[PDB]
Parts: sequence; structure tokens; C-alpha cells
Amino acid sequence: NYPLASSTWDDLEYKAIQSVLDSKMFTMGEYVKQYETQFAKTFGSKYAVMVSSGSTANLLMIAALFFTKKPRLKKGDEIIVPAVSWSTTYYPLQQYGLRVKFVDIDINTLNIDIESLKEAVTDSTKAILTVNLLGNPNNFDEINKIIGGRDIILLEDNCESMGATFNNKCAGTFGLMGTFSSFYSNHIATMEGGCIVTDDEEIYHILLCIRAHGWTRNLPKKNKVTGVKSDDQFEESFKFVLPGYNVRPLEMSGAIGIEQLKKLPRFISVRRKNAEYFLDKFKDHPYLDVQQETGESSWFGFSFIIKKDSGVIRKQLVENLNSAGIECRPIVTGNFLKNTDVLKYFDYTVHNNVDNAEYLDKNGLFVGNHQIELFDEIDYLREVLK
Amino acid sequence: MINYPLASSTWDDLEYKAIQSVLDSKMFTMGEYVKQYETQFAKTFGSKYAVMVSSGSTANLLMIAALFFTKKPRLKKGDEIIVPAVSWSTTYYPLQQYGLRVKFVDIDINTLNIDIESLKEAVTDSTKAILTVNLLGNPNNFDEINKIIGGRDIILLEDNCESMGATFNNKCAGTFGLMGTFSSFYSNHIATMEGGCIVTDDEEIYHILLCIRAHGWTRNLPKKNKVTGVKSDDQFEESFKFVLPGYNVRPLEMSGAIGIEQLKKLPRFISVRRKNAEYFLDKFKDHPYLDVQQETGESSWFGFSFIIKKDSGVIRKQLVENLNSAGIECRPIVTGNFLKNTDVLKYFDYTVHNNVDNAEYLDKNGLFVGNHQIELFDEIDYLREVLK
Ligand SMILES: Cc1ncc(COP(=O)(O)O)c(CN[C@H]2[C@H](O)[C@H](O)[C@@H](OP(=O)(O)OP(=O)(O)OC[C@H]3O[C@@H](n4cnc5c(=O)[nH]c(N)nc54)[C@H](O)[C@@H]3O)O[C@@H]2C)c1O
Ligand SMILES: Cc1ncc(COP(=O)(O)O)c(CN[C@H]2[C@H](O)[C@H](O)[C@@H](OP(=O)(O)OP(=O)(O)OC[C@H]3O[C@@H](n4cnc5c(=O)[nH]c(N)nc54)[C@H](O)[C@@H]3O)O[C@@H]2C)c1O
Ligand code: NA
Ligand code: NA
Ligand code: NA
Ligand code: NA
Ligand code: NA
Ligand code: NA
Ligand code: NA
Ligand code: NA
Repeated sequence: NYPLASSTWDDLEYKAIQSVLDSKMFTMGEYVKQYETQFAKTFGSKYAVMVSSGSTANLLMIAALFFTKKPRLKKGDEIIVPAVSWSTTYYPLQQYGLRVKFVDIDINTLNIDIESLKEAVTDSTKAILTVNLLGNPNNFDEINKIIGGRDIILLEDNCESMGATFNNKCAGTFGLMGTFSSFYSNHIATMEGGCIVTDDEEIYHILLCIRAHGWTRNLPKKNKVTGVKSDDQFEESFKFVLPGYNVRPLEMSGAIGIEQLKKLPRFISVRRKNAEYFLDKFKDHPYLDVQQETGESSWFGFSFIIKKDSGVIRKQLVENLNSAGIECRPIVTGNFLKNTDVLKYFDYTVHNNVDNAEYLDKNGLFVGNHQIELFDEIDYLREVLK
Repeated sequence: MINYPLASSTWDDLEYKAIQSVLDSKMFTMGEYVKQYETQFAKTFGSKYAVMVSSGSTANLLMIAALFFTKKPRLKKGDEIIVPAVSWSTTYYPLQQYGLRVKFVDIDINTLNIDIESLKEAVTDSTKAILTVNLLGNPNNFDEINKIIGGRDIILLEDNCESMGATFNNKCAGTFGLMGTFSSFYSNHIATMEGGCIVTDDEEIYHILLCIRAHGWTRNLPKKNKVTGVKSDDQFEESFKFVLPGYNVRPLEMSGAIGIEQLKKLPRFISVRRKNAEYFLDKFKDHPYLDVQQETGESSWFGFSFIIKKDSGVIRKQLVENLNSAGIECRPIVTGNFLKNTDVLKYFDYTVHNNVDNAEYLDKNGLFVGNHQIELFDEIDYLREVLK
């Protein structure tokens, strides 16, 4: 009845898949490059690199910084992150030996708490990995003011807020790099898929290398990684130059992605009409608070946070919703800091406390938003949550 | 002249029918076809378990990572792992990515695999693992290798991405190790667009693999599992429960469907490839200036290597030009001597055992041409006329 996701595909995605089958060219190639070109143009970045998933997009975004001619990050360098996000926003950090400093969320926007950040940022701060949660962008004016002239790298995990904007600028393009996901239930879907955008040429070339075996095939002749490639094909076929991975996306995902990008403006439009209806329906709810919008959110889903002293218990809310046929979820990692076990592998610290994340973990959950009008489902959702 | 490219399509109507079936279903994310494929995969090779992943590179990544995650961790940073000097780039990276101390050992110029004698010399009390690689279809001699280990605490891993279908002593390559990796890239034994697989007989490793393949969550773990012991019944609780630092390297449902079809054809593909190898060997056996690969067990012959004989006055670049002129696609023998890679090596904590002169000689004098699952008699005659 009210599922988290639905299909974003029509006949065009199916015909694109058919074009690839017809071409018999399956390995990352022409459609992926065209998709990358369109993607960068769509969100306003100079360059885009498509990868296997938004999670390998995050992996290369962190890895890239160790491989610049002059490394931008090194083991033990401190990186600041919000206490609530997806697991693979944090794993790469652990995988590359960074010192993770968690900062609390603001219970209203669900994004990193700006006042807490202002205090967490010190001279030891090397990067801030922001997360635009559930479609809602971070106020980049405030964040950039905090950074100021400091040598702190801004990064964005934008896997939940494709299409979101702040001051007419697309989320994902504020950081030195920004990542996106095109998994099934996201704003666009390419079966699986992710993308890294950047305007930095060295970074872009490093990404081209580390995505595909750390080889030079995808680098241009004149490039920041190897300088100038040899004109001899045998010489540049298996030439390995950086410790990377094979995280190439498939030509089908690229082909499908191109059609999705064309539908994106309408998807965001509908998703925002859904949010308007929803917020109007929930504006003055007796016991539930909704996400507070920054810039223009792309509304990935609709969160609820049980109001304090409402007496309301989350467990029951969930039953009710489920019992009513309404799919729901926790708000992603909820408080990631509760993963004591996995945290055993990290080099980390917590700035101040993550009191809001804790409250969220126990009092929040989310229901779906889609690229199709959901007025009936929202009406029902409000009734069920009488 | 003649068209003799490195690889050709291994698909027929059946692979397209499989894709159609996924399309009709509307379920694209890793599911039932992948599950089925893993079941068939394990059976095909004789392992208890199989875990399909996005590529043979991500299969190697998970193979190494899992060893850090067992309840009693089987490896830790700085631990010593020995690997041959020649293989694929992604055989090496995960090693550096997990902060291991890599010990390089020369290859045998005949088999193209790790030099046994050198391996025997290299194994010390500090040796924690041996990451064997069955090159170009050729399995390692696991008897000799196991003798060397001699009931000592050294884990054996195999990177079997180039030797699907090889056997040694009636045992399938990939199954000698605690773990074994395979690739299903286009130019490989079977092809699922991109694809990899890790096989093991270890239930803990199997579960660790299932967790780290997908977000480090518990979704794909059974209620009772070696990672979290016992799952909660409350799904809201197990919805997004994160327990091991993993990745998202899931394969696509289409890849699993295609793969099932591919596994049925494999035996025939191996048959054709070996008959091609027979003709090739008969044709190049007394070549005046080129050595071929010496077979161990029953090779699956991924491709046909050549190494210019010392003192021949023959130059690789020439043969390369010659081959291309003829329309014969060729490649260096994979990484060649990986030790030349100062650019990548600067990020490693490694050492070299003795020397890698053979790997060096191969690096300057070696190359390979293709083998396919379709007869290549004319193409081989042609190749023999070109390399005259
Ligand atoms: C020891 C070891 N360990 C791990 C790995 C990594 O496995 P993985 O590649 O991550 O799955 C490997 C991988 N080795 C493979 C890698 O898979 C590598 O990508 C592959 O290199 P390649 O043969 O030079 O890749 P290629 O130039 O893309 O494909 C060779 C020919 O096939 C053609 N081709 C590739 N894909 C397609 C396709 O989809 N359609 C058509 N028509 N032709 C295709 C290309 O045009 C070439 O003519 O061969 C290497 C030896 C390995 O050797
Ligand atoms: C901050 C952040 N950073 C990084 C990432 C990683 O990106 P990525 O997932 O690696 O691309 C993410 C990823 N977030 C997503 C991930 O995409 C994650 O996998 C997802 O969890 P999920 O919504 O529970 O994914 P699911 O339960 O497997 O599928 C969602 C619904 O859609 C349905 N569905 C999924 N795939 C298909 C399909 O192929 N066909 C059909 N018909 N239905 C499908 C399922 O039945 C579910 O009801 O939602 C999370 C919020 C992120 O949030
Ligand atoms: Na949704
Ligand atoms: Na700080
Ligand atoms: Na930008
Ligand atoms: Na959507
Ligand atoms: Na081949
Ligand atoms: Na075995
Ligand atoms: Na190199
Ligand atoms: Na013929």
C-alpha cells in the first residue's frame, strides 16, 4: 500500500538496455562516458566519474586524497562527520586510517549540527565530510563560513540528496568532491550505480585510474597522474600506476542512467509537490516533528521524530504503520555511535556528545517519498498517525 | 591477414533469455538468480560455499579483508604474505590496502607461476600467508606448495581469476586455498559483463563474506550466523544493523542469471580451449626463438604465452608490430614484473626475496595471444606463419 520505493523506469530505460544488448558492448564504455558528460552538465560540475555504487563512489572519494602528487590526506588525519548517515559513509574512513571525529546532528534538519561543528573544528581538522541527509542540503554558507580560509577539505556524501539545491547550487558540487547513488530506491536508479563529481582535474584523473585497476587506459594522453602517456598501445595496455580497484559500472547502467537524468527534473518536481502536501498535512501534528528544510530539499523520504514528553512510543508507531500497510525504516544508521563493535575497528573520537543522534535513534523513523503523486498515501498516512 | 582478437562472445540465445527473465521480473538488485548461481558455482568447483561479487578484483578485496574479521583474527597489520612477482594489479592492492607486509618471490619462467624452490627459501616463521596465483590457466603445484607449508600456521589463498576450470590432481583450481577467487569478466573463461566470486569451505569466512559484500549489515546473514551469532526477530532492529567495516560490491541480478547459463557451457568451453592448446603446443613446440608455457596439472589455458629465447637477437617490439600487422591482438604477460612499479610500490610495505630475475626476463621478453572457447586452428596456423 505505501511502499518505500517504486519503479522510476518506463519504456525508455528498457530500450536503452536493449541498445546495449544490441551493441554487444557491455564493458564500461561509450554510454558510461556519455552519462558522465550529462551528469556533470546536469549538476554543474566540471567532471563526473560513474562507479559501481554510491558506496564505491565514497570509497574512491577518500582514496583519491591519498594519491594526489602532494597527498591531501594521510593516516591519522582528522575527518569530521555527522553522527547519523549510511555505513559506507564511514567505512572508507576506517579503511584509509583516518581519525574520525563524530559531531552531533541538529534534531530539526537532521544534518550536522552547525553550532557543534563550529566548536569541533580545530587546527587539527583536515577535512569535513558532510552528508546531505534524506534530500536536505546542509547550509553550505554556514559551513563555509566556519571553514573560512583554513586548509580543511570539504567533502559531500550526496547519495541521499540528488537534485537538492542550496542557493541555486546543486548539492554534491560544494565539496572538493561529492558522491551520488543511483541504487534502485534513490532519486534515479541504474540497478546499482554511484558517481563522484569534482571540478579538480588532478582528482578527476586519479579517479579515472583508481576505478579501473589503477591502470592508465582511461587517462587522457596528457594527464595529472602519469604526465604524458606513451603512444605505444602495448606499453599502455597493462600499465599500473596507483593502488586502486575495479569498481567500473556496466554499460547498461550508463545507458539507463542517461534516460533517468532526462526524467530527473520531473521526478524532483513531483517529489517536492509530495513534500508540500505532506508538510501541510503534518505541519501541526500533535506528536510528530518533520524534517526542517534547508535550501530546496529533494525529499528522499519523510522522517518523523516523536516529540519529547508526548508519551508516544516508537515501537508502537512502527507497528501501527506496518500493521496499516505502511513501509517504514529507521533514519539510516540512526546513531552510528551505537555500533560499538564495528567502532572497535575505528580510530575515532566524539566531539562533546551526540545527544540529538541518541534521541533520533530512539524516537525517529522514516516513510517513503516517490517520483509519483502520493496524495492518497499521505492522506492515509496522516489518518493512521491520528 | 586475419582476425584473431583476444576474446570473443561466449553467449548465445540462452544468456539473452536469462537477461530477459530478469527484465521481465523487474527485480534487478542482487537476489534469487545470484543465490542460484552461487549454489551452482560451489557445486561446479567443489567448494562448500560461493559468494558472487562485482568483479574478480572485488573478490580479492573481500578475500583479504575477511581475514581481519574472523573472531580470532587471521591476519593483522604488518603480517607477512608472500605473492609471486607476476600477476594482476588487484592481486596486490588489497594487500597494501590492509597494511600487510608483502614478500615478493620470482616466478618459474616455464610455468609462469611462483618459483617453487624460491618459495621454499622465502617461507620463514614470520610468513603468515601465501597468496598463490594460477597464471594464465596454469594451476600451481599444490603438492609442492603444501609440502613447503608443512603443517605450519600459514594460510593459503588462491587468486584464481585466470584459471577457472583448471584442475590439479582431480581437484579444481580455486579450491586448494582457504579461499579462492574467480572472475567472470568478458575476456575470461565465462562472462557476466563484470563479475567475481569467492569460494570457501569455511562457514565463518562465508558469513563474513556475506556481511562485508553488502554494507556490513546483517541482512544477508541467516538468523544464526558466525558474525553476530543470533539475529533479532525485530526487523526494524535488523533493518540497518551495521557490524563489520565492509563495502557494497554486490553483483547485479543480471550477472547471476547470465552466469548460470555460462556454468552449463563451461565444460565444453574448457574442452575446446584445451584442444586449441594441444594444436598450439604441437605447432610451436620446437620454435626456434620462442618458449611456451609449461603445463602443470590440467591447465584451462586462458591465453597463449610466448617468451623470447635468450640470445635469439629477436626483439619483442618487433613481434608485437608483426602480430598487429597480421590483425592478431596481443598483451604483455599481465603485470609483467610487478616490481618495476615504483609508482605503486611506494605505498607498500614490502620486500623482495632473493631476486626476481625471471620476472624481469619475462617483463622484457614476454607476451601473450588469445585462446577462446571456439576452435582456433586457422588462427594458430596463421600465428605460426607470422612468428616464423
Ligand atoms: C590474476 C587476476 N586477478 C584478478 C583479476 C581481476 O579480475 P577482474 O577483471 O576485476 O574481474 C584479474 C583480471 N585479469 C583480466 C582483467 O579482467 C582485465 O580487464 C582483462 O584485460 P583485457 O583482456 O585486455 O580487457 P579488454 O581489452 O577490455 O578485453 C579484451 C578484449 O575483449 C574485448 N571486449 C571486452 N569487453 C567487451 C564487450 O563487452 N563486448 C565486446 N564486443 N568486446 C569486448 C576488448 O575490446 C578486447 O578486444 O584481462 C586481464 C588479464 C587477474 O588476471
Ligand atoms: C548517505 C549514504 N551514503 C552512501 C550510500 C551508499 O550508496 P549505495 O546504496 O551503495 O548506492 C547510501 C545508501 N543509502 C541507501 C542505499 O541505497 C540502501 O541500499 C537502501 O536501503 P534500502 O532502501 O532498504 O534498499 P532495499 O531495502 O534493498 O530496497 C528498497 C526498497 O525497494 C525495493 N527494491 C530494491 N531493489 C528492487 C528491484 O530491483 N526491483 C524491485 N521491484 N524492487 C526493488 C525493495 O524491495 C525495498 O522495498 O537505502 C539507503 C538509504 C547513503 O544513504
Ligand atoms: Na522512496
Ligand atoms: Na578538531
Ligand atoms: Na564544485
Ligand atoms: Na524515485
Ligand atoms: Na581469450
Ligand atoms: Na577446499
Ligand atoms: Na607502474
Ligand atoms: Na576457422
